[PDB]
Amino acid sequence: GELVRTDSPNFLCSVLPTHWRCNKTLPIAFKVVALGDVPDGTLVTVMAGNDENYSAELRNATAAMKNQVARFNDLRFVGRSGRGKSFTLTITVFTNPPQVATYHRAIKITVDGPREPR
DNA sequence: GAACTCTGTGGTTGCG
DNA sequence: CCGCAACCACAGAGTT
Repeated sequence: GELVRTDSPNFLCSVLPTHWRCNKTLPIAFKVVALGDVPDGTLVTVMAGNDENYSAELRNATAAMKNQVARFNDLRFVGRSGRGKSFTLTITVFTNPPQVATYHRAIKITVDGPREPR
């Protein structure tokens, strides 16, 4: 599906909603794509940091690279990012040595998530 | 049946 | 004083 470029010329990840509700399933399945070669089985995790929150509590943030793609099963953000602020996520691919791909200011996570005006 | 899970609406409220 | 954008609670309807 939709893909965005990361900090690294070797990895591309799915595009994430601009604003999403904590502990709620994502509208798409987050995936990480490897252009170079990554042997199957290789682990990939994702961390979501912020100026305020340092590494938001996540759910299901670890996947294994199957045929150049690490399909995350129902990844979820439990920690909030702070009024008006977003999460930058770090993609770490555990090959030797570990490679890293950062997806700057990707998604804001609030208790309500996007809501109809009042 | 109890105990979750999910998603929307209502009550509040600092900070512009 | 107004409102947005957040937080907190919890109701209703499904699930496990």
